[PDB]
Amino acid sequence: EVQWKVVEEVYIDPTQLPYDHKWEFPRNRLSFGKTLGAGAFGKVVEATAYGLIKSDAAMTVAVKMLKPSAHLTEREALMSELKVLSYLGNHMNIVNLLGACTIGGPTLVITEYCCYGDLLNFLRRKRDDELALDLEDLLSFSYQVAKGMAFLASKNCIHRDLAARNILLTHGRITKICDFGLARDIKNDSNYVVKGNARLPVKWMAPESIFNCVYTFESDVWSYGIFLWELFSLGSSPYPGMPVDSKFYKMIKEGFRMLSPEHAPAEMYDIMKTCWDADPLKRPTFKQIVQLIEKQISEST
Ligand SMILES: Cn1cc(-c2ccc(CNc3cc(-c4cnc5cc(OCCCN6CCCC6)ccn45)ncn3)cc2)cn1
Repeated sequence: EVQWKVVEEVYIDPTQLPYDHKWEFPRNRLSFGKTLGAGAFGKVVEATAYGLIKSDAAMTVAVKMLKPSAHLTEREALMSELKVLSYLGNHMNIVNLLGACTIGGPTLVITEYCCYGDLLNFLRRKRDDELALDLEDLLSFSYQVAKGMAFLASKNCIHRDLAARNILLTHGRITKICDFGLARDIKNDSNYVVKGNARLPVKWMAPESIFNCVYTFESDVWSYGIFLWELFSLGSSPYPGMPVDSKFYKMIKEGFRMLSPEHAPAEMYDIMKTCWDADPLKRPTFKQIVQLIEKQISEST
């Protein structure tokens, strides 16, 4: 199933969205490289596309595709993902669609290549790129993820898996929102727990998504709060030493929340606390979050 939801300004069926043939690119002008990320059914591979944006210029791109082991329903879901990406349009703070190969073979989704890879591994390596990481970087990543999230919300799009492992970093320390989806081995990632029917990122999920399967723009805002916690603790897994079980669900239902990370400015922990409000209607919108971090950046400067 396609994970990203698009709501009517009622859910829009992604198969009903259009595929603009302006994105069509010939497969024989792609030269594949190393695998950047891989799951059981899909992968993201680095590639050199020849004459994609500029007429004759070669450029590094990332290709989303499936492995030969993928069934028909997955190939359809990749086409549906390409239509959502095409519908979303362009924004600085998302991993943008550059082209696609849908004729004469399997679907290949061509997007921007972000040289630093995922933010979670970037933050983890910066514990204990040659350059050091400071508070000015973390505040900028918070600001850019929020702009990217408010862009998605403006397109009536609920991401449903916002976490540091789905945020890429590129030249200039620009954070772009992504979703590895089938390009990650969730069968071997302890952040996705088995619900008996599927593997979910429970520690990033709002109470109403765990208890009622309700994913709203507000639930996404909860996940952003968990992301801020991850980011300001330099890649620490949420709720340390607390396994996802009956005890975890009880405290979450009761109103238990994580403690402020060490590197978090007080105004930033208040942002987390408001994203974690039990009542979704009392949580800030991404548009309100952007204005808050804009104020925090000017106070710093
Ligand atoms: C709702 N909503 C969906 C999206 C969305 C969904 C799907 C997509 C598809 N596109 C991609 C692209 C990339 C990608 C691009 N560049 C890299 C570079 C990478 O690594 C390099 C660094 C290695 N390290 C260097 C030292 C050793 C390791 C890894 C991954 N990517 N990953 C995944 N999907 C796009 C957007 C956005 N919003």
